[PDB]
Amino acid sequence: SCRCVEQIIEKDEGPFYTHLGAGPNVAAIREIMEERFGQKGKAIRIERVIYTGKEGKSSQGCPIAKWVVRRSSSEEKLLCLVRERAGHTCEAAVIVILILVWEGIPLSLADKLYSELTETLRKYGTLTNRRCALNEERTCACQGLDPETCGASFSFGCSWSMYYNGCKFARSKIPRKFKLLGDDPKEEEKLESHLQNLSTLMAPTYKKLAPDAYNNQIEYEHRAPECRLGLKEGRPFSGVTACLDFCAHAHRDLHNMQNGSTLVCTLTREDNREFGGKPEDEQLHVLPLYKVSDVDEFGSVEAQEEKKRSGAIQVLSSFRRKVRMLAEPVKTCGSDEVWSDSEQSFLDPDIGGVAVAPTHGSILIECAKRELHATTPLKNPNRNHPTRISLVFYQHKSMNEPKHGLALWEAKM
DNA sequence: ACCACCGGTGGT
DNA sequence: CCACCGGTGGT
Ligand SMILES: O=C(O)CNC(=O)C(=O)O
Ligand SMILES: [Cl-]
Ligand SMILES: [Fe+3]
Ligand SMILES: [Zn+2]
Ligand SMILES: [Zn+2]
Ligand SMILES: [Zn+2]
Repeated sequence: SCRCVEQIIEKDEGPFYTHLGAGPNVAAIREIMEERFGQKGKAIRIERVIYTGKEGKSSQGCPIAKWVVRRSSSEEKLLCLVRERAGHTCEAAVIVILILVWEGIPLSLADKLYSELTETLRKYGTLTNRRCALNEERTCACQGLDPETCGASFSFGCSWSMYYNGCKFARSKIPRKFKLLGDDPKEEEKLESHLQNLSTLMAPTYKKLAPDAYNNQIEYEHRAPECRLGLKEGRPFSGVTACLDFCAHAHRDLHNMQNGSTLVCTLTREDNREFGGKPEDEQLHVLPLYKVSDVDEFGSVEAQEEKKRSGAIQVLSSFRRKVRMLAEPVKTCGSDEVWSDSEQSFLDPDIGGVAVAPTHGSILIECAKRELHATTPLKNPNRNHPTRISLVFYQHKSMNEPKHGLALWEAKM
């Protein structure tokens, strides 16, 4: 690993990593995933996706899907997207780039988190501004224009800071990982309890399904316990962000730790909680640099055509829709109605845009640090009653010092 | 190079 | 409100 080519050119074959899983061929991946998940056959679904490196986006630079991978039946339990690396014959020729557990957390818990997080964050949440909230031009209105109701991200836990080259709480006597508006310890305590319990629950699923990435993220658990979430032995997570009707424009999460992954737990509005329902709107998670294969897991063309006809792979067509654009770009540190369309993305077969439609209670695992990814904008974003909430669990780089890096920073001053 | 980032504290 | 801390991938 590796002599297939003299140079691994990642802009040609895609980013190379094996910590979600890797093998000589697709069959080897099924064996790995069958072993990990504890079931065989129909319970596991593998889709081959192809890295094209050409980004699907609207004429305004905002996220679009060209294909949607949807849960095929209630019998399908685990979805894995795999990349067969262009021109490789070695033991890591095929790598796993996304794992989706459809039935991730109990539905009663997912129902409750959706209510409680919506209510808490609408009343007390302080929003976190991120780069990926806007397009390149900084002029789109994908989140909505009503500041009371627009899509938003709320970040909790620990985060890396360039100022300390370590945890942002380096100088905080009593850090509040779950800081809400004002100073209401009781509401923060409730929110902490929800997210800590969820961290605790998701850790063993992470270990089960992506053991190498998991084991990477727990290597320094005992050195930096204050920079970890979770209430039981085994604490891979450090930060968590709640995204409510939030359109994440194409991005990578660049200060996530090397060789780790992100877990996304999805909660949906009450009209999208039944298999085979037709919700009024939905949000998709998109890999803009990939296209779907002409062939299914096992190499059949016909089987892939079956899936396209059944809607297990939804082939989308281009749109031409009215959208808002701000008169001034949003800064660092009025609006007009414009035409937005996706026609150019659909004319080129090699422009990417593979989406998955995560369901209520599902858990998605991907290397967000390395893979370009995005979420689609809602028709009418409303964080007071969101179409989708994502809870995104991660660990940043350089979060391996005790007490949020207090001692190390003191040594510096 | 060079932009822009899932920021918090202490003192006016 | 303000000054104070300044690491890097993508391009
Ligand atoms: O919500 C999702 O599915 C994707 N979220 C992100 O990529 C993010 O918050 O960085
Ligand atoms: Cl990641
Ligand atoms: Fe992301
Ligand atoms: Zn946009
Ligand atoms: Zn090779
Ligand atoms: Zn910390």
